Amino acid sequence: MQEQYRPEEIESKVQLHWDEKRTFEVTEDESKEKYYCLSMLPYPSGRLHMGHVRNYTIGDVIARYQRMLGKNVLQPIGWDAFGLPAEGAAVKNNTAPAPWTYDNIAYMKNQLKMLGFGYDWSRELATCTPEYYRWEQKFFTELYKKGLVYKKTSAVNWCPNDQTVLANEQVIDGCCWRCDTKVERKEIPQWFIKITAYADELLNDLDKLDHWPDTVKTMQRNWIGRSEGVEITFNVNDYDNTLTVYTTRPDTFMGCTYLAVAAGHPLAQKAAENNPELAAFIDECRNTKVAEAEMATMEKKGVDTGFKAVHPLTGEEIPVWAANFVLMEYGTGAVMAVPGHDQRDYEFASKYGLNIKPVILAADGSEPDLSQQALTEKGVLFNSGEFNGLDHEAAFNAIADKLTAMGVGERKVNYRLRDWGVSRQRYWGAPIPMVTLEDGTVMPTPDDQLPVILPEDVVMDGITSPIKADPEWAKTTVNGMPALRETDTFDTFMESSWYYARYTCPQYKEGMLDSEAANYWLPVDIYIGGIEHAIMHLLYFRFFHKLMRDAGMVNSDEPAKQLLCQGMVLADAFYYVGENGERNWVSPVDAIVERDEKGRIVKAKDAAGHELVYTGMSKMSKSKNNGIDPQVMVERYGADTVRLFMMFASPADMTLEWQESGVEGANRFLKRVWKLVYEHTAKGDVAALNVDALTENQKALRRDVHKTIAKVTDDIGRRQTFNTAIAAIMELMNKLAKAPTDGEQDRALMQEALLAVVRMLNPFTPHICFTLWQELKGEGDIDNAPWPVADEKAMVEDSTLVVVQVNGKVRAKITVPVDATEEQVRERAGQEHLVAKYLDGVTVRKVIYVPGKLLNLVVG
RNA sequence: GCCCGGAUGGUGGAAUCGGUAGACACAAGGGAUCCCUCGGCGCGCGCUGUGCGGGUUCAAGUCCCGCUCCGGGUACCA
Ligand SMILES: CC(C)C[C@H](N)C(=O)NS(=O)(=O)OC[C@H]1O[C@@H](n2cnc3c(N)ncnc32)[C@H](O)[C@@H]1O
Ligand SMILES: [Mg+2]
Ligand SMILES: [Zn+2]
Repeated sequence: MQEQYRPEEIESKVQLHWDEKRTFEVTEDESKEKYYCLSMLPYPSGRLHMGHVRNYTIGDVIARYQRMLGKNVLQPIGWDAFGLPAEGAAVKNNTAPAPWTYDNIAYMKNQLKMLGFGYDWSRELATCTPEYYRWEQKFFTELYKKGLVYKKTSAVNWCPNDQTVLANEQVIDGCCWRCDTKVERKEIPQWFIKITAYADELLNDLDKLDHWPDTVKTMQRNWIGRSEGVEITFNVNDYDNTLTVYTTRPDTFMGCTYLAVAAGHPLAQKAAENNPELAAFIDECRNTKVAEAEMATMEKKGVDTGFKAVHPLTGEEIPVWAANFVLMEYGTGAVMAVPGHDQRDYEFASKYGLNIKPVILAADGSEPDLSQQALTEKGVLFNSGEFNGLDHEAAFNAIADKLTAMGVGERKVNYRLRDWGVSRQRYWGAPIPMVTLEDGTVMPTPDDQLPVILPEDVVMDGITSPIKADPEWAKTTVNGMPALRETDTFDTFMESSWYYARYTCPQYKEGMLDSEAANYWLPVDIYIGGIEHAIMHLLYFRFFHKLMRDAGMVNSDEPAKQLLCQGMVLADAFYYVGENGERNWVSPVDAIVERDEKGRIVKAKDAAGHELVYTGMSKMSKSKNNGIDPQVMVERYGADTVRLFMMFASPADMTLEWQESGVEGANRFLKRVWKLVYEHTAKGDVAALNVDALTENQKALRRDVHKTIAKVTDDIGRRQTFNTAIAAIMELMNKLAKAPTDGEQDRALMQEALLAVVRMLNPFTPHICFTLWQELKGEGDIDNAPWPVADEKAMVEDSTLVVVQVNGKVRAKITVPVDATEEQVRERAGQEHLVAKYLDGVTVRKVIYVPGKLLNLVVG
């Protein structure tokens, strides 16, 4: 043990030891109690940034802690390797997506090894290899056989010249991000998984996930959006087809004053033939973007169809309009408007002078005031013929029933959740195992032909995908005839939905999952990833686990017992617009900034001389180039400093705006820990401790040690407030540095304390603690050392602190034997001259005593 | 727009079930890796102070009603 702490002479040594003894490689040991601690797997984007560091440090803190409690901990790592970025990056780099990705993986792997996360590298997976995606192919063909898969027309973003489909990240400020041509809606048939067949189960089972946070549970209920209502069918005067709408407010029906139909609805197309105002508005509607966001800010717009639908309870002709907020693709392409009682309908009717009819009374039973806005609150009905007078429940049921009677309405459960579109028309993904025969029939790729392998050795022109460009690739023979395979590939969420199960058995060749293995490990005891994955990934992940359950491959109902969503690590983001309108994101450390009197950024240049557009803080990521790589710091300070500082910044679940200021604190603290063990072990082996011979100064200090163990255990294991854990450990280190380490008792006691501190820091700063555990001569490798237990008999307190308030203002603090009555505390409180000062002239009207904590004398 | 979160000294944050505001740290200043000062306004004291406005309570960073700004997601970024 060198006096000075040189992490560079330590971290790599300890890292080689973990690779040689395979410390973190585990099996299905049934003699041990398992713990599966899983962190959401990285997309191999290029480099790690502090967002990954945060996520993976949290997971490793939990993994090592659980291992010290004596459990068999899987903590696996892999690469969620398909996706969009590799395509653009390939072109920009005169490469192909496959090798760019494998190098990215080689690199990030090395970065992860150098932060010393105790992964089971024997179970590493890469989702872009056929050894992986073959099973999702097979699986998807089983889903099609069970009737959970179908094809429908779906709106996509489409640069009409390049004739290529764009993701929404790629459409910008109107136009595309390549060139000056405007994106367009295009309806393209695509493959869908009926996640809506599992909607109720997904909704209901949220009430069983008592160790998931409510943020995520609510976000998911509201996303599923279950609803009971009615579907009403209308006839239309000079049109031989019916219209169907769905409403949750059948009670407001008699106030339906118009219908809206989608730009692409057949009726609007028929009408647009003879109406050039309508036709121009429909052609206008192709530029409506595919995205709830921009779809809901847009000005609401419409044209009258000229057609007139018959209200089936009043027999009153009501106009049908075409409107830019009703989409053929989601629902029946028609809605009914009740402007008196739906705010969006009010605003449309206000704009285009449509009749706004009130049919629901206010809470006190007079007619509502509709001059400024729709009345949305449920109420008694008037203006509603035979339904007048009924309350909300009643009117719902009578209108529903009348409507059923007539045979034009029906009750219906309905969800905001839509089925899951898994077709992409991009190269870099798992191919979808369907086939079209010469016939024209469609079926699954048969089993003798799985996996359908994506070729890796390609040249990419940007424009097309090479599996569509070469028409020989799609050629095959099925049922003894020429057949063509599908050249669309899977949504890369498909691979991130079952990886947690494959990590249990990654080299099993006989099928998707070794169920013995999978059931030993599952369910995941803790799942750690970003709050960004609240809905999408986490819904598909649960949906998929259920589908595997229904296939009989896993016993659990839910995949993950506890979920821990970390906050996002944020960074400023900047760009300049290039020569042909390409956005060029610049990194914060290249950006020269002049700043507000309040701290907000006012101007910004790069070194080369470009006015940057400042976009604010946002998640670190390669997309916007605002990632800070940890690699520089690790080589300056050590992995243990970077790790400690991340966990000390802020609590795991809070979103953190990254800053560099603060690392020295972490580095200096580690030098003090090092210096303390060094000075203590340099002096030799220690006497056995004599618990009950201690000075009172020693009893006090042994109490703070044991109280720290209790708090840190709770902070890591139950609260996951790592910052407070670390803070409690610093406090203690501060007292330990002031304790004289001189007689044998002091030295025995410092040994206990230090053995405990070192073990407690271990999950956070394992390289330094592995080393220090050897200088203190602890048993074996710290990686398997037992986690420390607080001795209750050391933590007994004799006295406690009471705050004395007077009308709620603190006037003193007093120590008072724990065993103290209210009468005792008043008296003592009375002795304080500053309390006395505020009791003269006045009377004690009331007294509040919170046992052992606070006295408040309420005073006139 | 809609759904979910957030805001505390120059800075990151602490206060775990409504009960001491600023633990533990970074920066800064002064002194010899160690000390010491460190919310604001005016001394071994008083007032005030948790984004803004009201409210409940003996007591509010915490709870109630109404807002601003910031971030996450919004179904083809992952
Ligand atoms: C399980 C699948 C859907 C995860 C996906 N491959 C993914 O999110 N990959 S990732 O972006 O490389 O992230 C890996 C994990 O780190 C979290 N994370 C990313 N970016 C982050 C920022 N900027 N701050 C905090 N956390 C970030 C992400 O949520 C993943 O959990
Ligand atoms: Mg602030
Ligand atoms: Zn284009």
